[PDB]
Amino acid sequence: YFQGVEYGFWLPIFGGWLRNVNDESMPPTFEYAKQTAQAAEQLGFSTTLIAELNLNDIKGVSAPSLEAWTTAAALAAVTDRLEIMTAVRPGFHNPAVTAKMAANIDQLSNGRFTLNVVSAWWEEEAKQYGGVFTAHDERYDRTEEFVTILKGLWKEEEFSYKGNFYELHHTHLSPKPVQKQGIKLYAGGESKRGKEVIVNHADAYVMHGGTVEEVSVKIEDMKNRRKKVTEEPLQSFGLAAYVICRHTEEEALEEWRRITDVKFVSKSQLEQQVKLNDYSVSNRGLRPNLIGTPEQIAERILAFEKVGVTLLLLQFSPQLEEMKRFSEKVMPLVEAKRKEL
Amino acid sequence: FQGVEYGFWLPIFGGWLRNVNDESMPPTFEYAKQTAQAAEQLGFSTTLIAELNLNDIKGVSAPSLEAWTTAAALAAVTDRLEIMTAVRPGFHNPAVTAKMAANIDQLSNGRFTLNVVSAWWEEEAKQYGGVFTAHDERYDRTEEFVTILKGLWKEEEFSYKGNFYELHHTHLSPKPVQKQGIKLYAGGESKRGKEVIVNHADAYVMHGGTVEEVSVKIEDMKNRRKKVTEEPLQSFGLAAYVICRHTEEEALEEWRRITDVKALGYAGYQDFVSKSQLEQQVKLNDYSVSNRGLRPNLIGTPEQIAERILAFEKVGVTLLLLQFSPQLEEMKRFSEKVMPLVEAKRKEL
Repeated sequence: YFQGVEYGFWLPIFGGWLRNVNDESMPPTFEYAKQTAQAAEQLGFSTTLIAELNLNDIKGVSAPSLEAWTTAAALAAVTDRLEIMTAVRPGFHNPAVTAKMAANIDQLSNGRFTLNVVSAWWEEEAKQYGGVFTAHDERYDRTEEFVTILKGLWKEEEFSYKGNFYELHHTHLSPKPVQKQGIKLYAGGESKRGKEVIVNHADAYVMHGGTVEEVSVKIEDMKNRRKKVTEEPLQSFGLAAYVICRHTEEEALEEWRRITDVKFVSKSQLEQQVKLNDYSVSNRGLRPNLIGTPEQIAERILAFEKVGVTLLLLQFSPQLEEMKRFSEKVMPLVEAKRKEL
Repeated sequence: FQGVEYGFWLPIFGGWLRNVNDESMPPTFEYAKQTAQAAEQLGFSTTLIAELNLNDIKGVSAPSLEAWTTAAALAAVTDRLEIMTAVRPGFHNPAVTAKMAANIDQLSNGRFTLNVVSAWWEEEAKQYGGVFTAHDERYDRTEEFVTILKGLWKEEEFSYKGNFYELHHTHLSPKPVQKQGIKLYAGGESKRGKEVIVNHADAYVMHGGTVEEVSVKIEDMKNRRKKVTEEPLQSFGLAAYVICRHTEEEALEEWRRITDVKALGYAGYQDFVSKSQLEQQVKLNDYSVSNRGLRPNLIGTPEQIAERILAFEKVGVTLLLLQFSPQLEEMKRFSEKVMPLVEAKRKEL
């Protein structure tokens, strides 16, 4: 078939992606986000993920950062085909207001609004922004309720709910989303409890960076669990990755050295410096190893596609320029290699 | 990878110069292929293949390559070059064209684009069965033409009834590689032309102009487009012919050579032609190279050419569509000498 991996990108909302570099020529403005998003649509990217944080965890708590939900709404209004996946943390949100905001954006975008339900917690951010803390055990319980409420409000003419964290009586919501089965819910999480929520309540699974072998195991495990459960198959498997594409491997590696200088180490040492890689680039972006020539990156993308990855959630820096490079040099090679016999 | 993309016209007419005869540019697929394969190693990202059934540079009986078969052949032997191919609605069946286009995009792995051309050469139409349309309804035909293309690339089953074409429950498979379809560039200066571009095309291309003319043309097009949609035009393309030389004087001398229209007992008078005079010989410039190539004035040293490109980039040009002669060798010079200066001058500015 003509039906392979989708290319998604993280919407640049923090003024850059790199903890170790100061200026990446990525202004933290809506204009830059919009420009990047409108170009991505021309270049073959199908989806953007908009992270939700009240504080800039790449450049520092006092560094400027765009707000997720209002950025999503504004971006929906100025795009026409991009899927706009927006992160939501239950502890910073009221589920009934959120279900309404969500339907509204889905309506004004004609069906392009989706959610990434995040149950991670940054304590410092919670204390600054009035997050409701839940004990680590009970955190995924809250997510469960929150998500049950969203789905109910999107489906039912009248919805009531009684649980441990929320209570609603005869709530009406109109209009409903454009998406006929509710707004698509992506979700991630590594814990046993976290994975139960994905399995039982999410429409799709997203993960942070891993090797092709690690990702294969997680996708296969997850597919198996999901068969033992009364929902339809998971609709996507998303992998976070940071891409360094250069004409030669050696130039790629020199960029890798640059972005991991804390603000000549060899290939093998770069590949083994896990702690520093993780610090230097969020979501374990470097671990998928999309670092090299277009040829190498294309082969590697294809290996991820074979073990079940259906969507890449890519970061680049400087973002707009590096996305253009990726569309021109990597994408045609992925197509060609998939058609090879 | 930021600011201006470098494109080039695929050499399909045996040269670019109407006043000069041997440019060392054979009118063959082999030389076109050789140019495109080298371009891909020299920092060029796009080629534009003109569509004409007759050679409007070297004469109607001089050899010229046909656009669509050349595009398909070139796609098969390149890897990264965007292959922008011109298409005149009056010479084409929109449904068959949508199908050809999808087929080239698939075998190119997503690199095929179109330049929708609504200009019309009457002698060519008569010689080649091109369907005449009234000056006013020429762009009506184009509008219907592109609506059918985009419809067939997007929908499982597409129907259309209009003034020029009618289709019933049309299927087309496979679709283009990317879901958005196939990028449509378009040119045109008339009010009616501009409306069609802004309402139905994805990008705008222009014949040569001064920085000031191009700045006005672009700003106007941005305004027209904004009134109709939030999605901007994806590129602003500008044709230019490049004469890069180590000294300005040598560049001026090549400019003189290629616009010199004189052996019928005619030397001329006031024979020494100045820089000022070369700049102002609009009609002779327009005849000597196509698409007003000389009017952007990319003529001089590597430094002068780089500053002028930056000036074009500042008023919104995103893509240059370059001609040179002899093309292969001059592209190599442009890549070695101009491109780095453009990179350096941007960064410090």
